[PDB]
Amino acid sequence: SPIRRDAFSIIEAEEYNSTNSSTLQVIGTPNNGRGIGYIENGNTVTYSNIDFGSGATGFSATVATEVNTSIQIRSDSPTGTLLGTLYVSSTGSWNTYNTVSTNISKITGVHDIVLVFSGPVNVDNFIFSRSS
Ligand SMILES: O[C@@H]1[C@@H](O)[C@H](O[C@@H]2CO[C@@H](O[C@@H]3CO[C@@H](O[C@@H]4CO[C@@H](O)[C@H](O)[C@H]4O)[C@H](O)[C@H]3O)[C@H](O)[C@H]2O)OC[C@H]1O
Ligand SMILES: [Ca+2]
Ligand code: NA
Repeated sequence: SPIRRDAFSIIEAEEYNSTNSSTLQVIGTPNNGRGIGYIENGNTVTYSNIDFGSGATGFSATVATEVNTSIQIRSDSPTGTLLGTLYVSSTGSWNTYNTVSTNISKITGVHDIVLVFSGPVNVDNFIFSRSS
């Protein structure tokens, strides 16, 4: 998976750098994309060296799930700064994807990003939004 990435271009969830998960799989999506799934509560997924430049204050992800779930966005490590939490309610099926966004605290410079999952969700991709 790439050693570094730009916060303001699509990041593919399946191109993660490390995970604690023993269940996570790379899955297909309806339009022959890929994502991650078979995620459980407590699972973390790390993406290395994301460059936020002069700042990001939002997070958007394209996700599918049948259960209300939440995803913490942390900087640097699983115990690093909580940037925000994305609350995801059911999208209607494991294959019905929805872009869902949340606010985060302004982050600048280069940081690993850790997604922390409270339960099952399929994730295709994500991207950050620049501060104003
Ligand atoms: O070609 C594409 C197929 O690859 C794709 O397959 C889908 C792959 O993802 C699957 O999503 C799974 C569904 O099960 C979830 O686990 C459930 C979580 O809740 C629990 O209560 C329950 O016991 C578990 O079974 C898992 O988290 C999730 O990733 C999806 O079902 C497949 O259809 O489909 C699109 C094709 O074009
Ligand atoms: Ca993807
Ligand atoms: Na394992």
